[PDB]
Amino acid sequence: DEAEASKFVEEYDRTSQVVWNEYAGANWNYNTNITTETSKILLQKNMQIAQHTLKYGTQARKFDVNQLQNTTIKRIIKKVQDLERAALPAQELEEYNKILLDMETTYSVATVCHPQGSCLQLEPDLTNVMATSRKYEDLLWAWEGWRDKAGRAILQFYPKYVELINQAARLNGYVDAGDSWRSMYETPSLEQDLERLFQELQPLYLNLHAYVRRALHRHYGAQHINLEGPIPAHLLGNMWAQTWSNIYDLVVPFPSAPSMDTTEAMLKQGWTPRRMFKEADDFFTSLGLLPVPPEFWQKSMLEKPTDGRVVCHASAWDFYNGKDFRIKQCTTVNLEDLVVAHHEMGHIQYFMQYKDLPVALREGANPGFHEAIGDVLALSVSTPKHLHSLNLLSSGSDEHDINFLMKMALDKIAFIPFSYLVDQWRWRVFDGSITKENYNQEWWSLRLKYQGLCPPVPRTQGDFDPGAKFHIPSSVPYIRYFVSFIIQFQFHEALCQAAGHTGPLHKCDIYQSKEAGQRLATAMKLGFSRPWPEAMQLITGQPQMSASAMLSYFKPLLDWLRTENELHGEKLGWP
Ligand SMILES: *[C@@H]1O[C@H](CO[C@@H]2O[C@@H](C)[C@@H](O)[C@@H](O)[C@@H]2O)[C@@H](O[C@@H]2O[C@H](CO)[C@@H](O[C@@H]3O[C@H](CO)[C@@H](O)[C@H](O)[C@@H]3O)[C@H](O)[C@H]2NC(C)=O)[C@H](O)[C@H]1NC(C)=O
Ligand SMILES: C[C@H](N[C@H](C(=O)O)[C@@H]1CCCN1C(=O)c1ccc(C(=O)O)cc1)C(=O)N1CCC[C@H]1C(=O)O
Ligand SMILES: [Cl-]
Ligand SMILES: [Cl-]
Ligand SMILES: [Zn+2]
Repeated sequence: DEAEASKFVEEYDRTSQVVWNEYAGANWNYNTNITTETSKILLQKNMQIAQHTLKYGTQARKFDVNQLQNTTIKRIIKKVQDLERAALPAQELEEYNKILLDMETTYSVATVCHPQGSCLQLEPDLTNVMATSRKYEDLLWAWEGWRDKAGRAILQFYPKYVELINQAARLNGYVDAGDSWRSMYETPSLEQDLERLFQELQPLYLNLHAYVRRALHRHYGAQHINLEGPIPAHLLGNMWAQTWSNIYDLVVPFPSAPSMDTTEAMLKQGWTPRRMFKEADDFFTSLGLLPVPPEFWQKSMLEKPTDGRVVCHASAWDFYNGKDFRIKQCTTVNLEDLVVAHHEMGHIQYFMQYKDLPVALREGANPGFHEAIGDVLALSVSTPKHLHSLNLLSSGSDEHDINFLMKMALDKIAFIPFSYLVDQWRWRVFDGSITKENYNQEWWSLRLKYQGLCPPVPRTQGDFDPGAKFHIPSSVPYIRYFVSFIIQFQFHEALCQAAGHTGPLHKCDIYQSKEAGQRLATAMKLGFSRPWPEAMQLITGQPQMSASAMLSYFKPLLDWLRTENELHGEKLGWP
């Protein structure tokens, strides 16, 4: 009756755990040891997973979900009927598995070489060049070189990947793969919701862009910077211009205020990756949240290992037995990686909070929620006060404040258009409005229209700049990070009120608030069990996504930018 459904979900649950546990293992062993062997064993455990999905997913398809009374079991069964790639016929499944492997690998082993000099990798070499060099020509060398070797090299596999991920979405009942992705939020009004959210951030973003443009004009000179045109995409301190905080020192509002490079100070005081994660764990436990188990310290890879190996992109790992969780990060000892550690630590925290739900229901209330936990804590960590107490700053005034808000704005506000544009591009690739004759040009339309950037070198057929960003070859959806950046402010705003904080939201530090831990924990325990507005409502007292907490956090900076931009006559925007 209803009792065959009960028995099925029970059985899918027990067998999931085993097969997922074995595949997590092999997937780890390869990400920390790119070989042809580990390559194999994984392409192997991929088959086993696929066959477990096909068999439970076939059975789930046989139940009429209409007729189910139990809401939890309805929801599990509905989700298991989505086989994903396992829906592909054997040949294409094999081809698709090969393509993704080849895209990841290509991206991860790319190097940019000086002629008769030596060869730079993405992490940490090209990252450091992008972060610290202040020579137009050196930045251009790294920016173009990366697109030339990672970008172009992905172009050969993308149309084939597109057809396969589309085929699988069709055979699971969606129209294309972007439709499939959008459905993880169960929110039919999503595109307009995000559009509305994006439009509310424009005044802050335009104001920051104009102010930074003026600062680059001053450093790199009038012949290199059009004061009414887009910013050249290689001057923002980051490979993708997706965060700008590495150029903080070109744009300091109040340089007469005392300041310490945090990065400078961590190095002096002999901080290690271990310390960075220990600090993050301490922040989690200060709120009454879970510590990572002892196993996590034994088993994680928290630095690039030394013995000539690895996938360096930071990621968090659930191994699906509720005891083994891990992080794999090639940590640099800087502020940027300290934030990243917090980010990954929040994914770990979610894994532990939801470890007792059925597996099908082990996900964020929405993917945006999974992305926001670590970030919320890190907004507290980043406060001057908190950093003072870490012995990483000297630490008052209106001046110090604006400076601080400007550091934050170079991370949070600048990323808003970036994080928005990625899936706008991919959605259009998936639904077939953009073709391989068009990939790059349409990537540039979006970079220009949302971010107000231009390529420093004309692009030519043969370029595929999207493949130069990790999530594109690895096929990881990106809109999550846009949702994250909005909702992390809302959460931060709510946790500050729970914690008894008063006055300006950007002074809040929720370290050691047990009230704040409780809101988060009950939200995270829900997993993917309830529509996400219910978790929003638990954390924040209402159920909608809203820009107003972000706007209100940055409100002093927006007043400052307007006054400053107006003094100088800035024309906000670009043509
Ligand atoms: C609809 O069915 C759900 C899910 O049922 C659970 O999974 C099924 C496949 C069956 O195997 C059931 O045996 C199993 O209960 C019901 O949800 C579950 O409700 C119970 C309360 O009976 C929750 O249990 C709690 O568990 C903790 C420790 O784990 C205890 O401290 C609590 O005191 C309590 O016993 C259980 O967590 C919950 N399961 C999930 C995953 O949500 C659900 O109640 C049912 N709806 C109704 C009212 O019919
Ligand atoms: C470095 C951060 N890395 C990602 C990430 O952590 O999101 C990595 C790679 C892809 C996802 N990821 C996870 O570790 C992760 C693991 C599991 C889950 C889940 O189980 O639900 C979700 C994510 C990132 O890319 N970021 C972080 C912020 C901005 C974005 C970027 O750098 O472009
Ligand atoms: Cl680009
Ligand atoms: Cl997403
Ligand atoms: Zn993440």
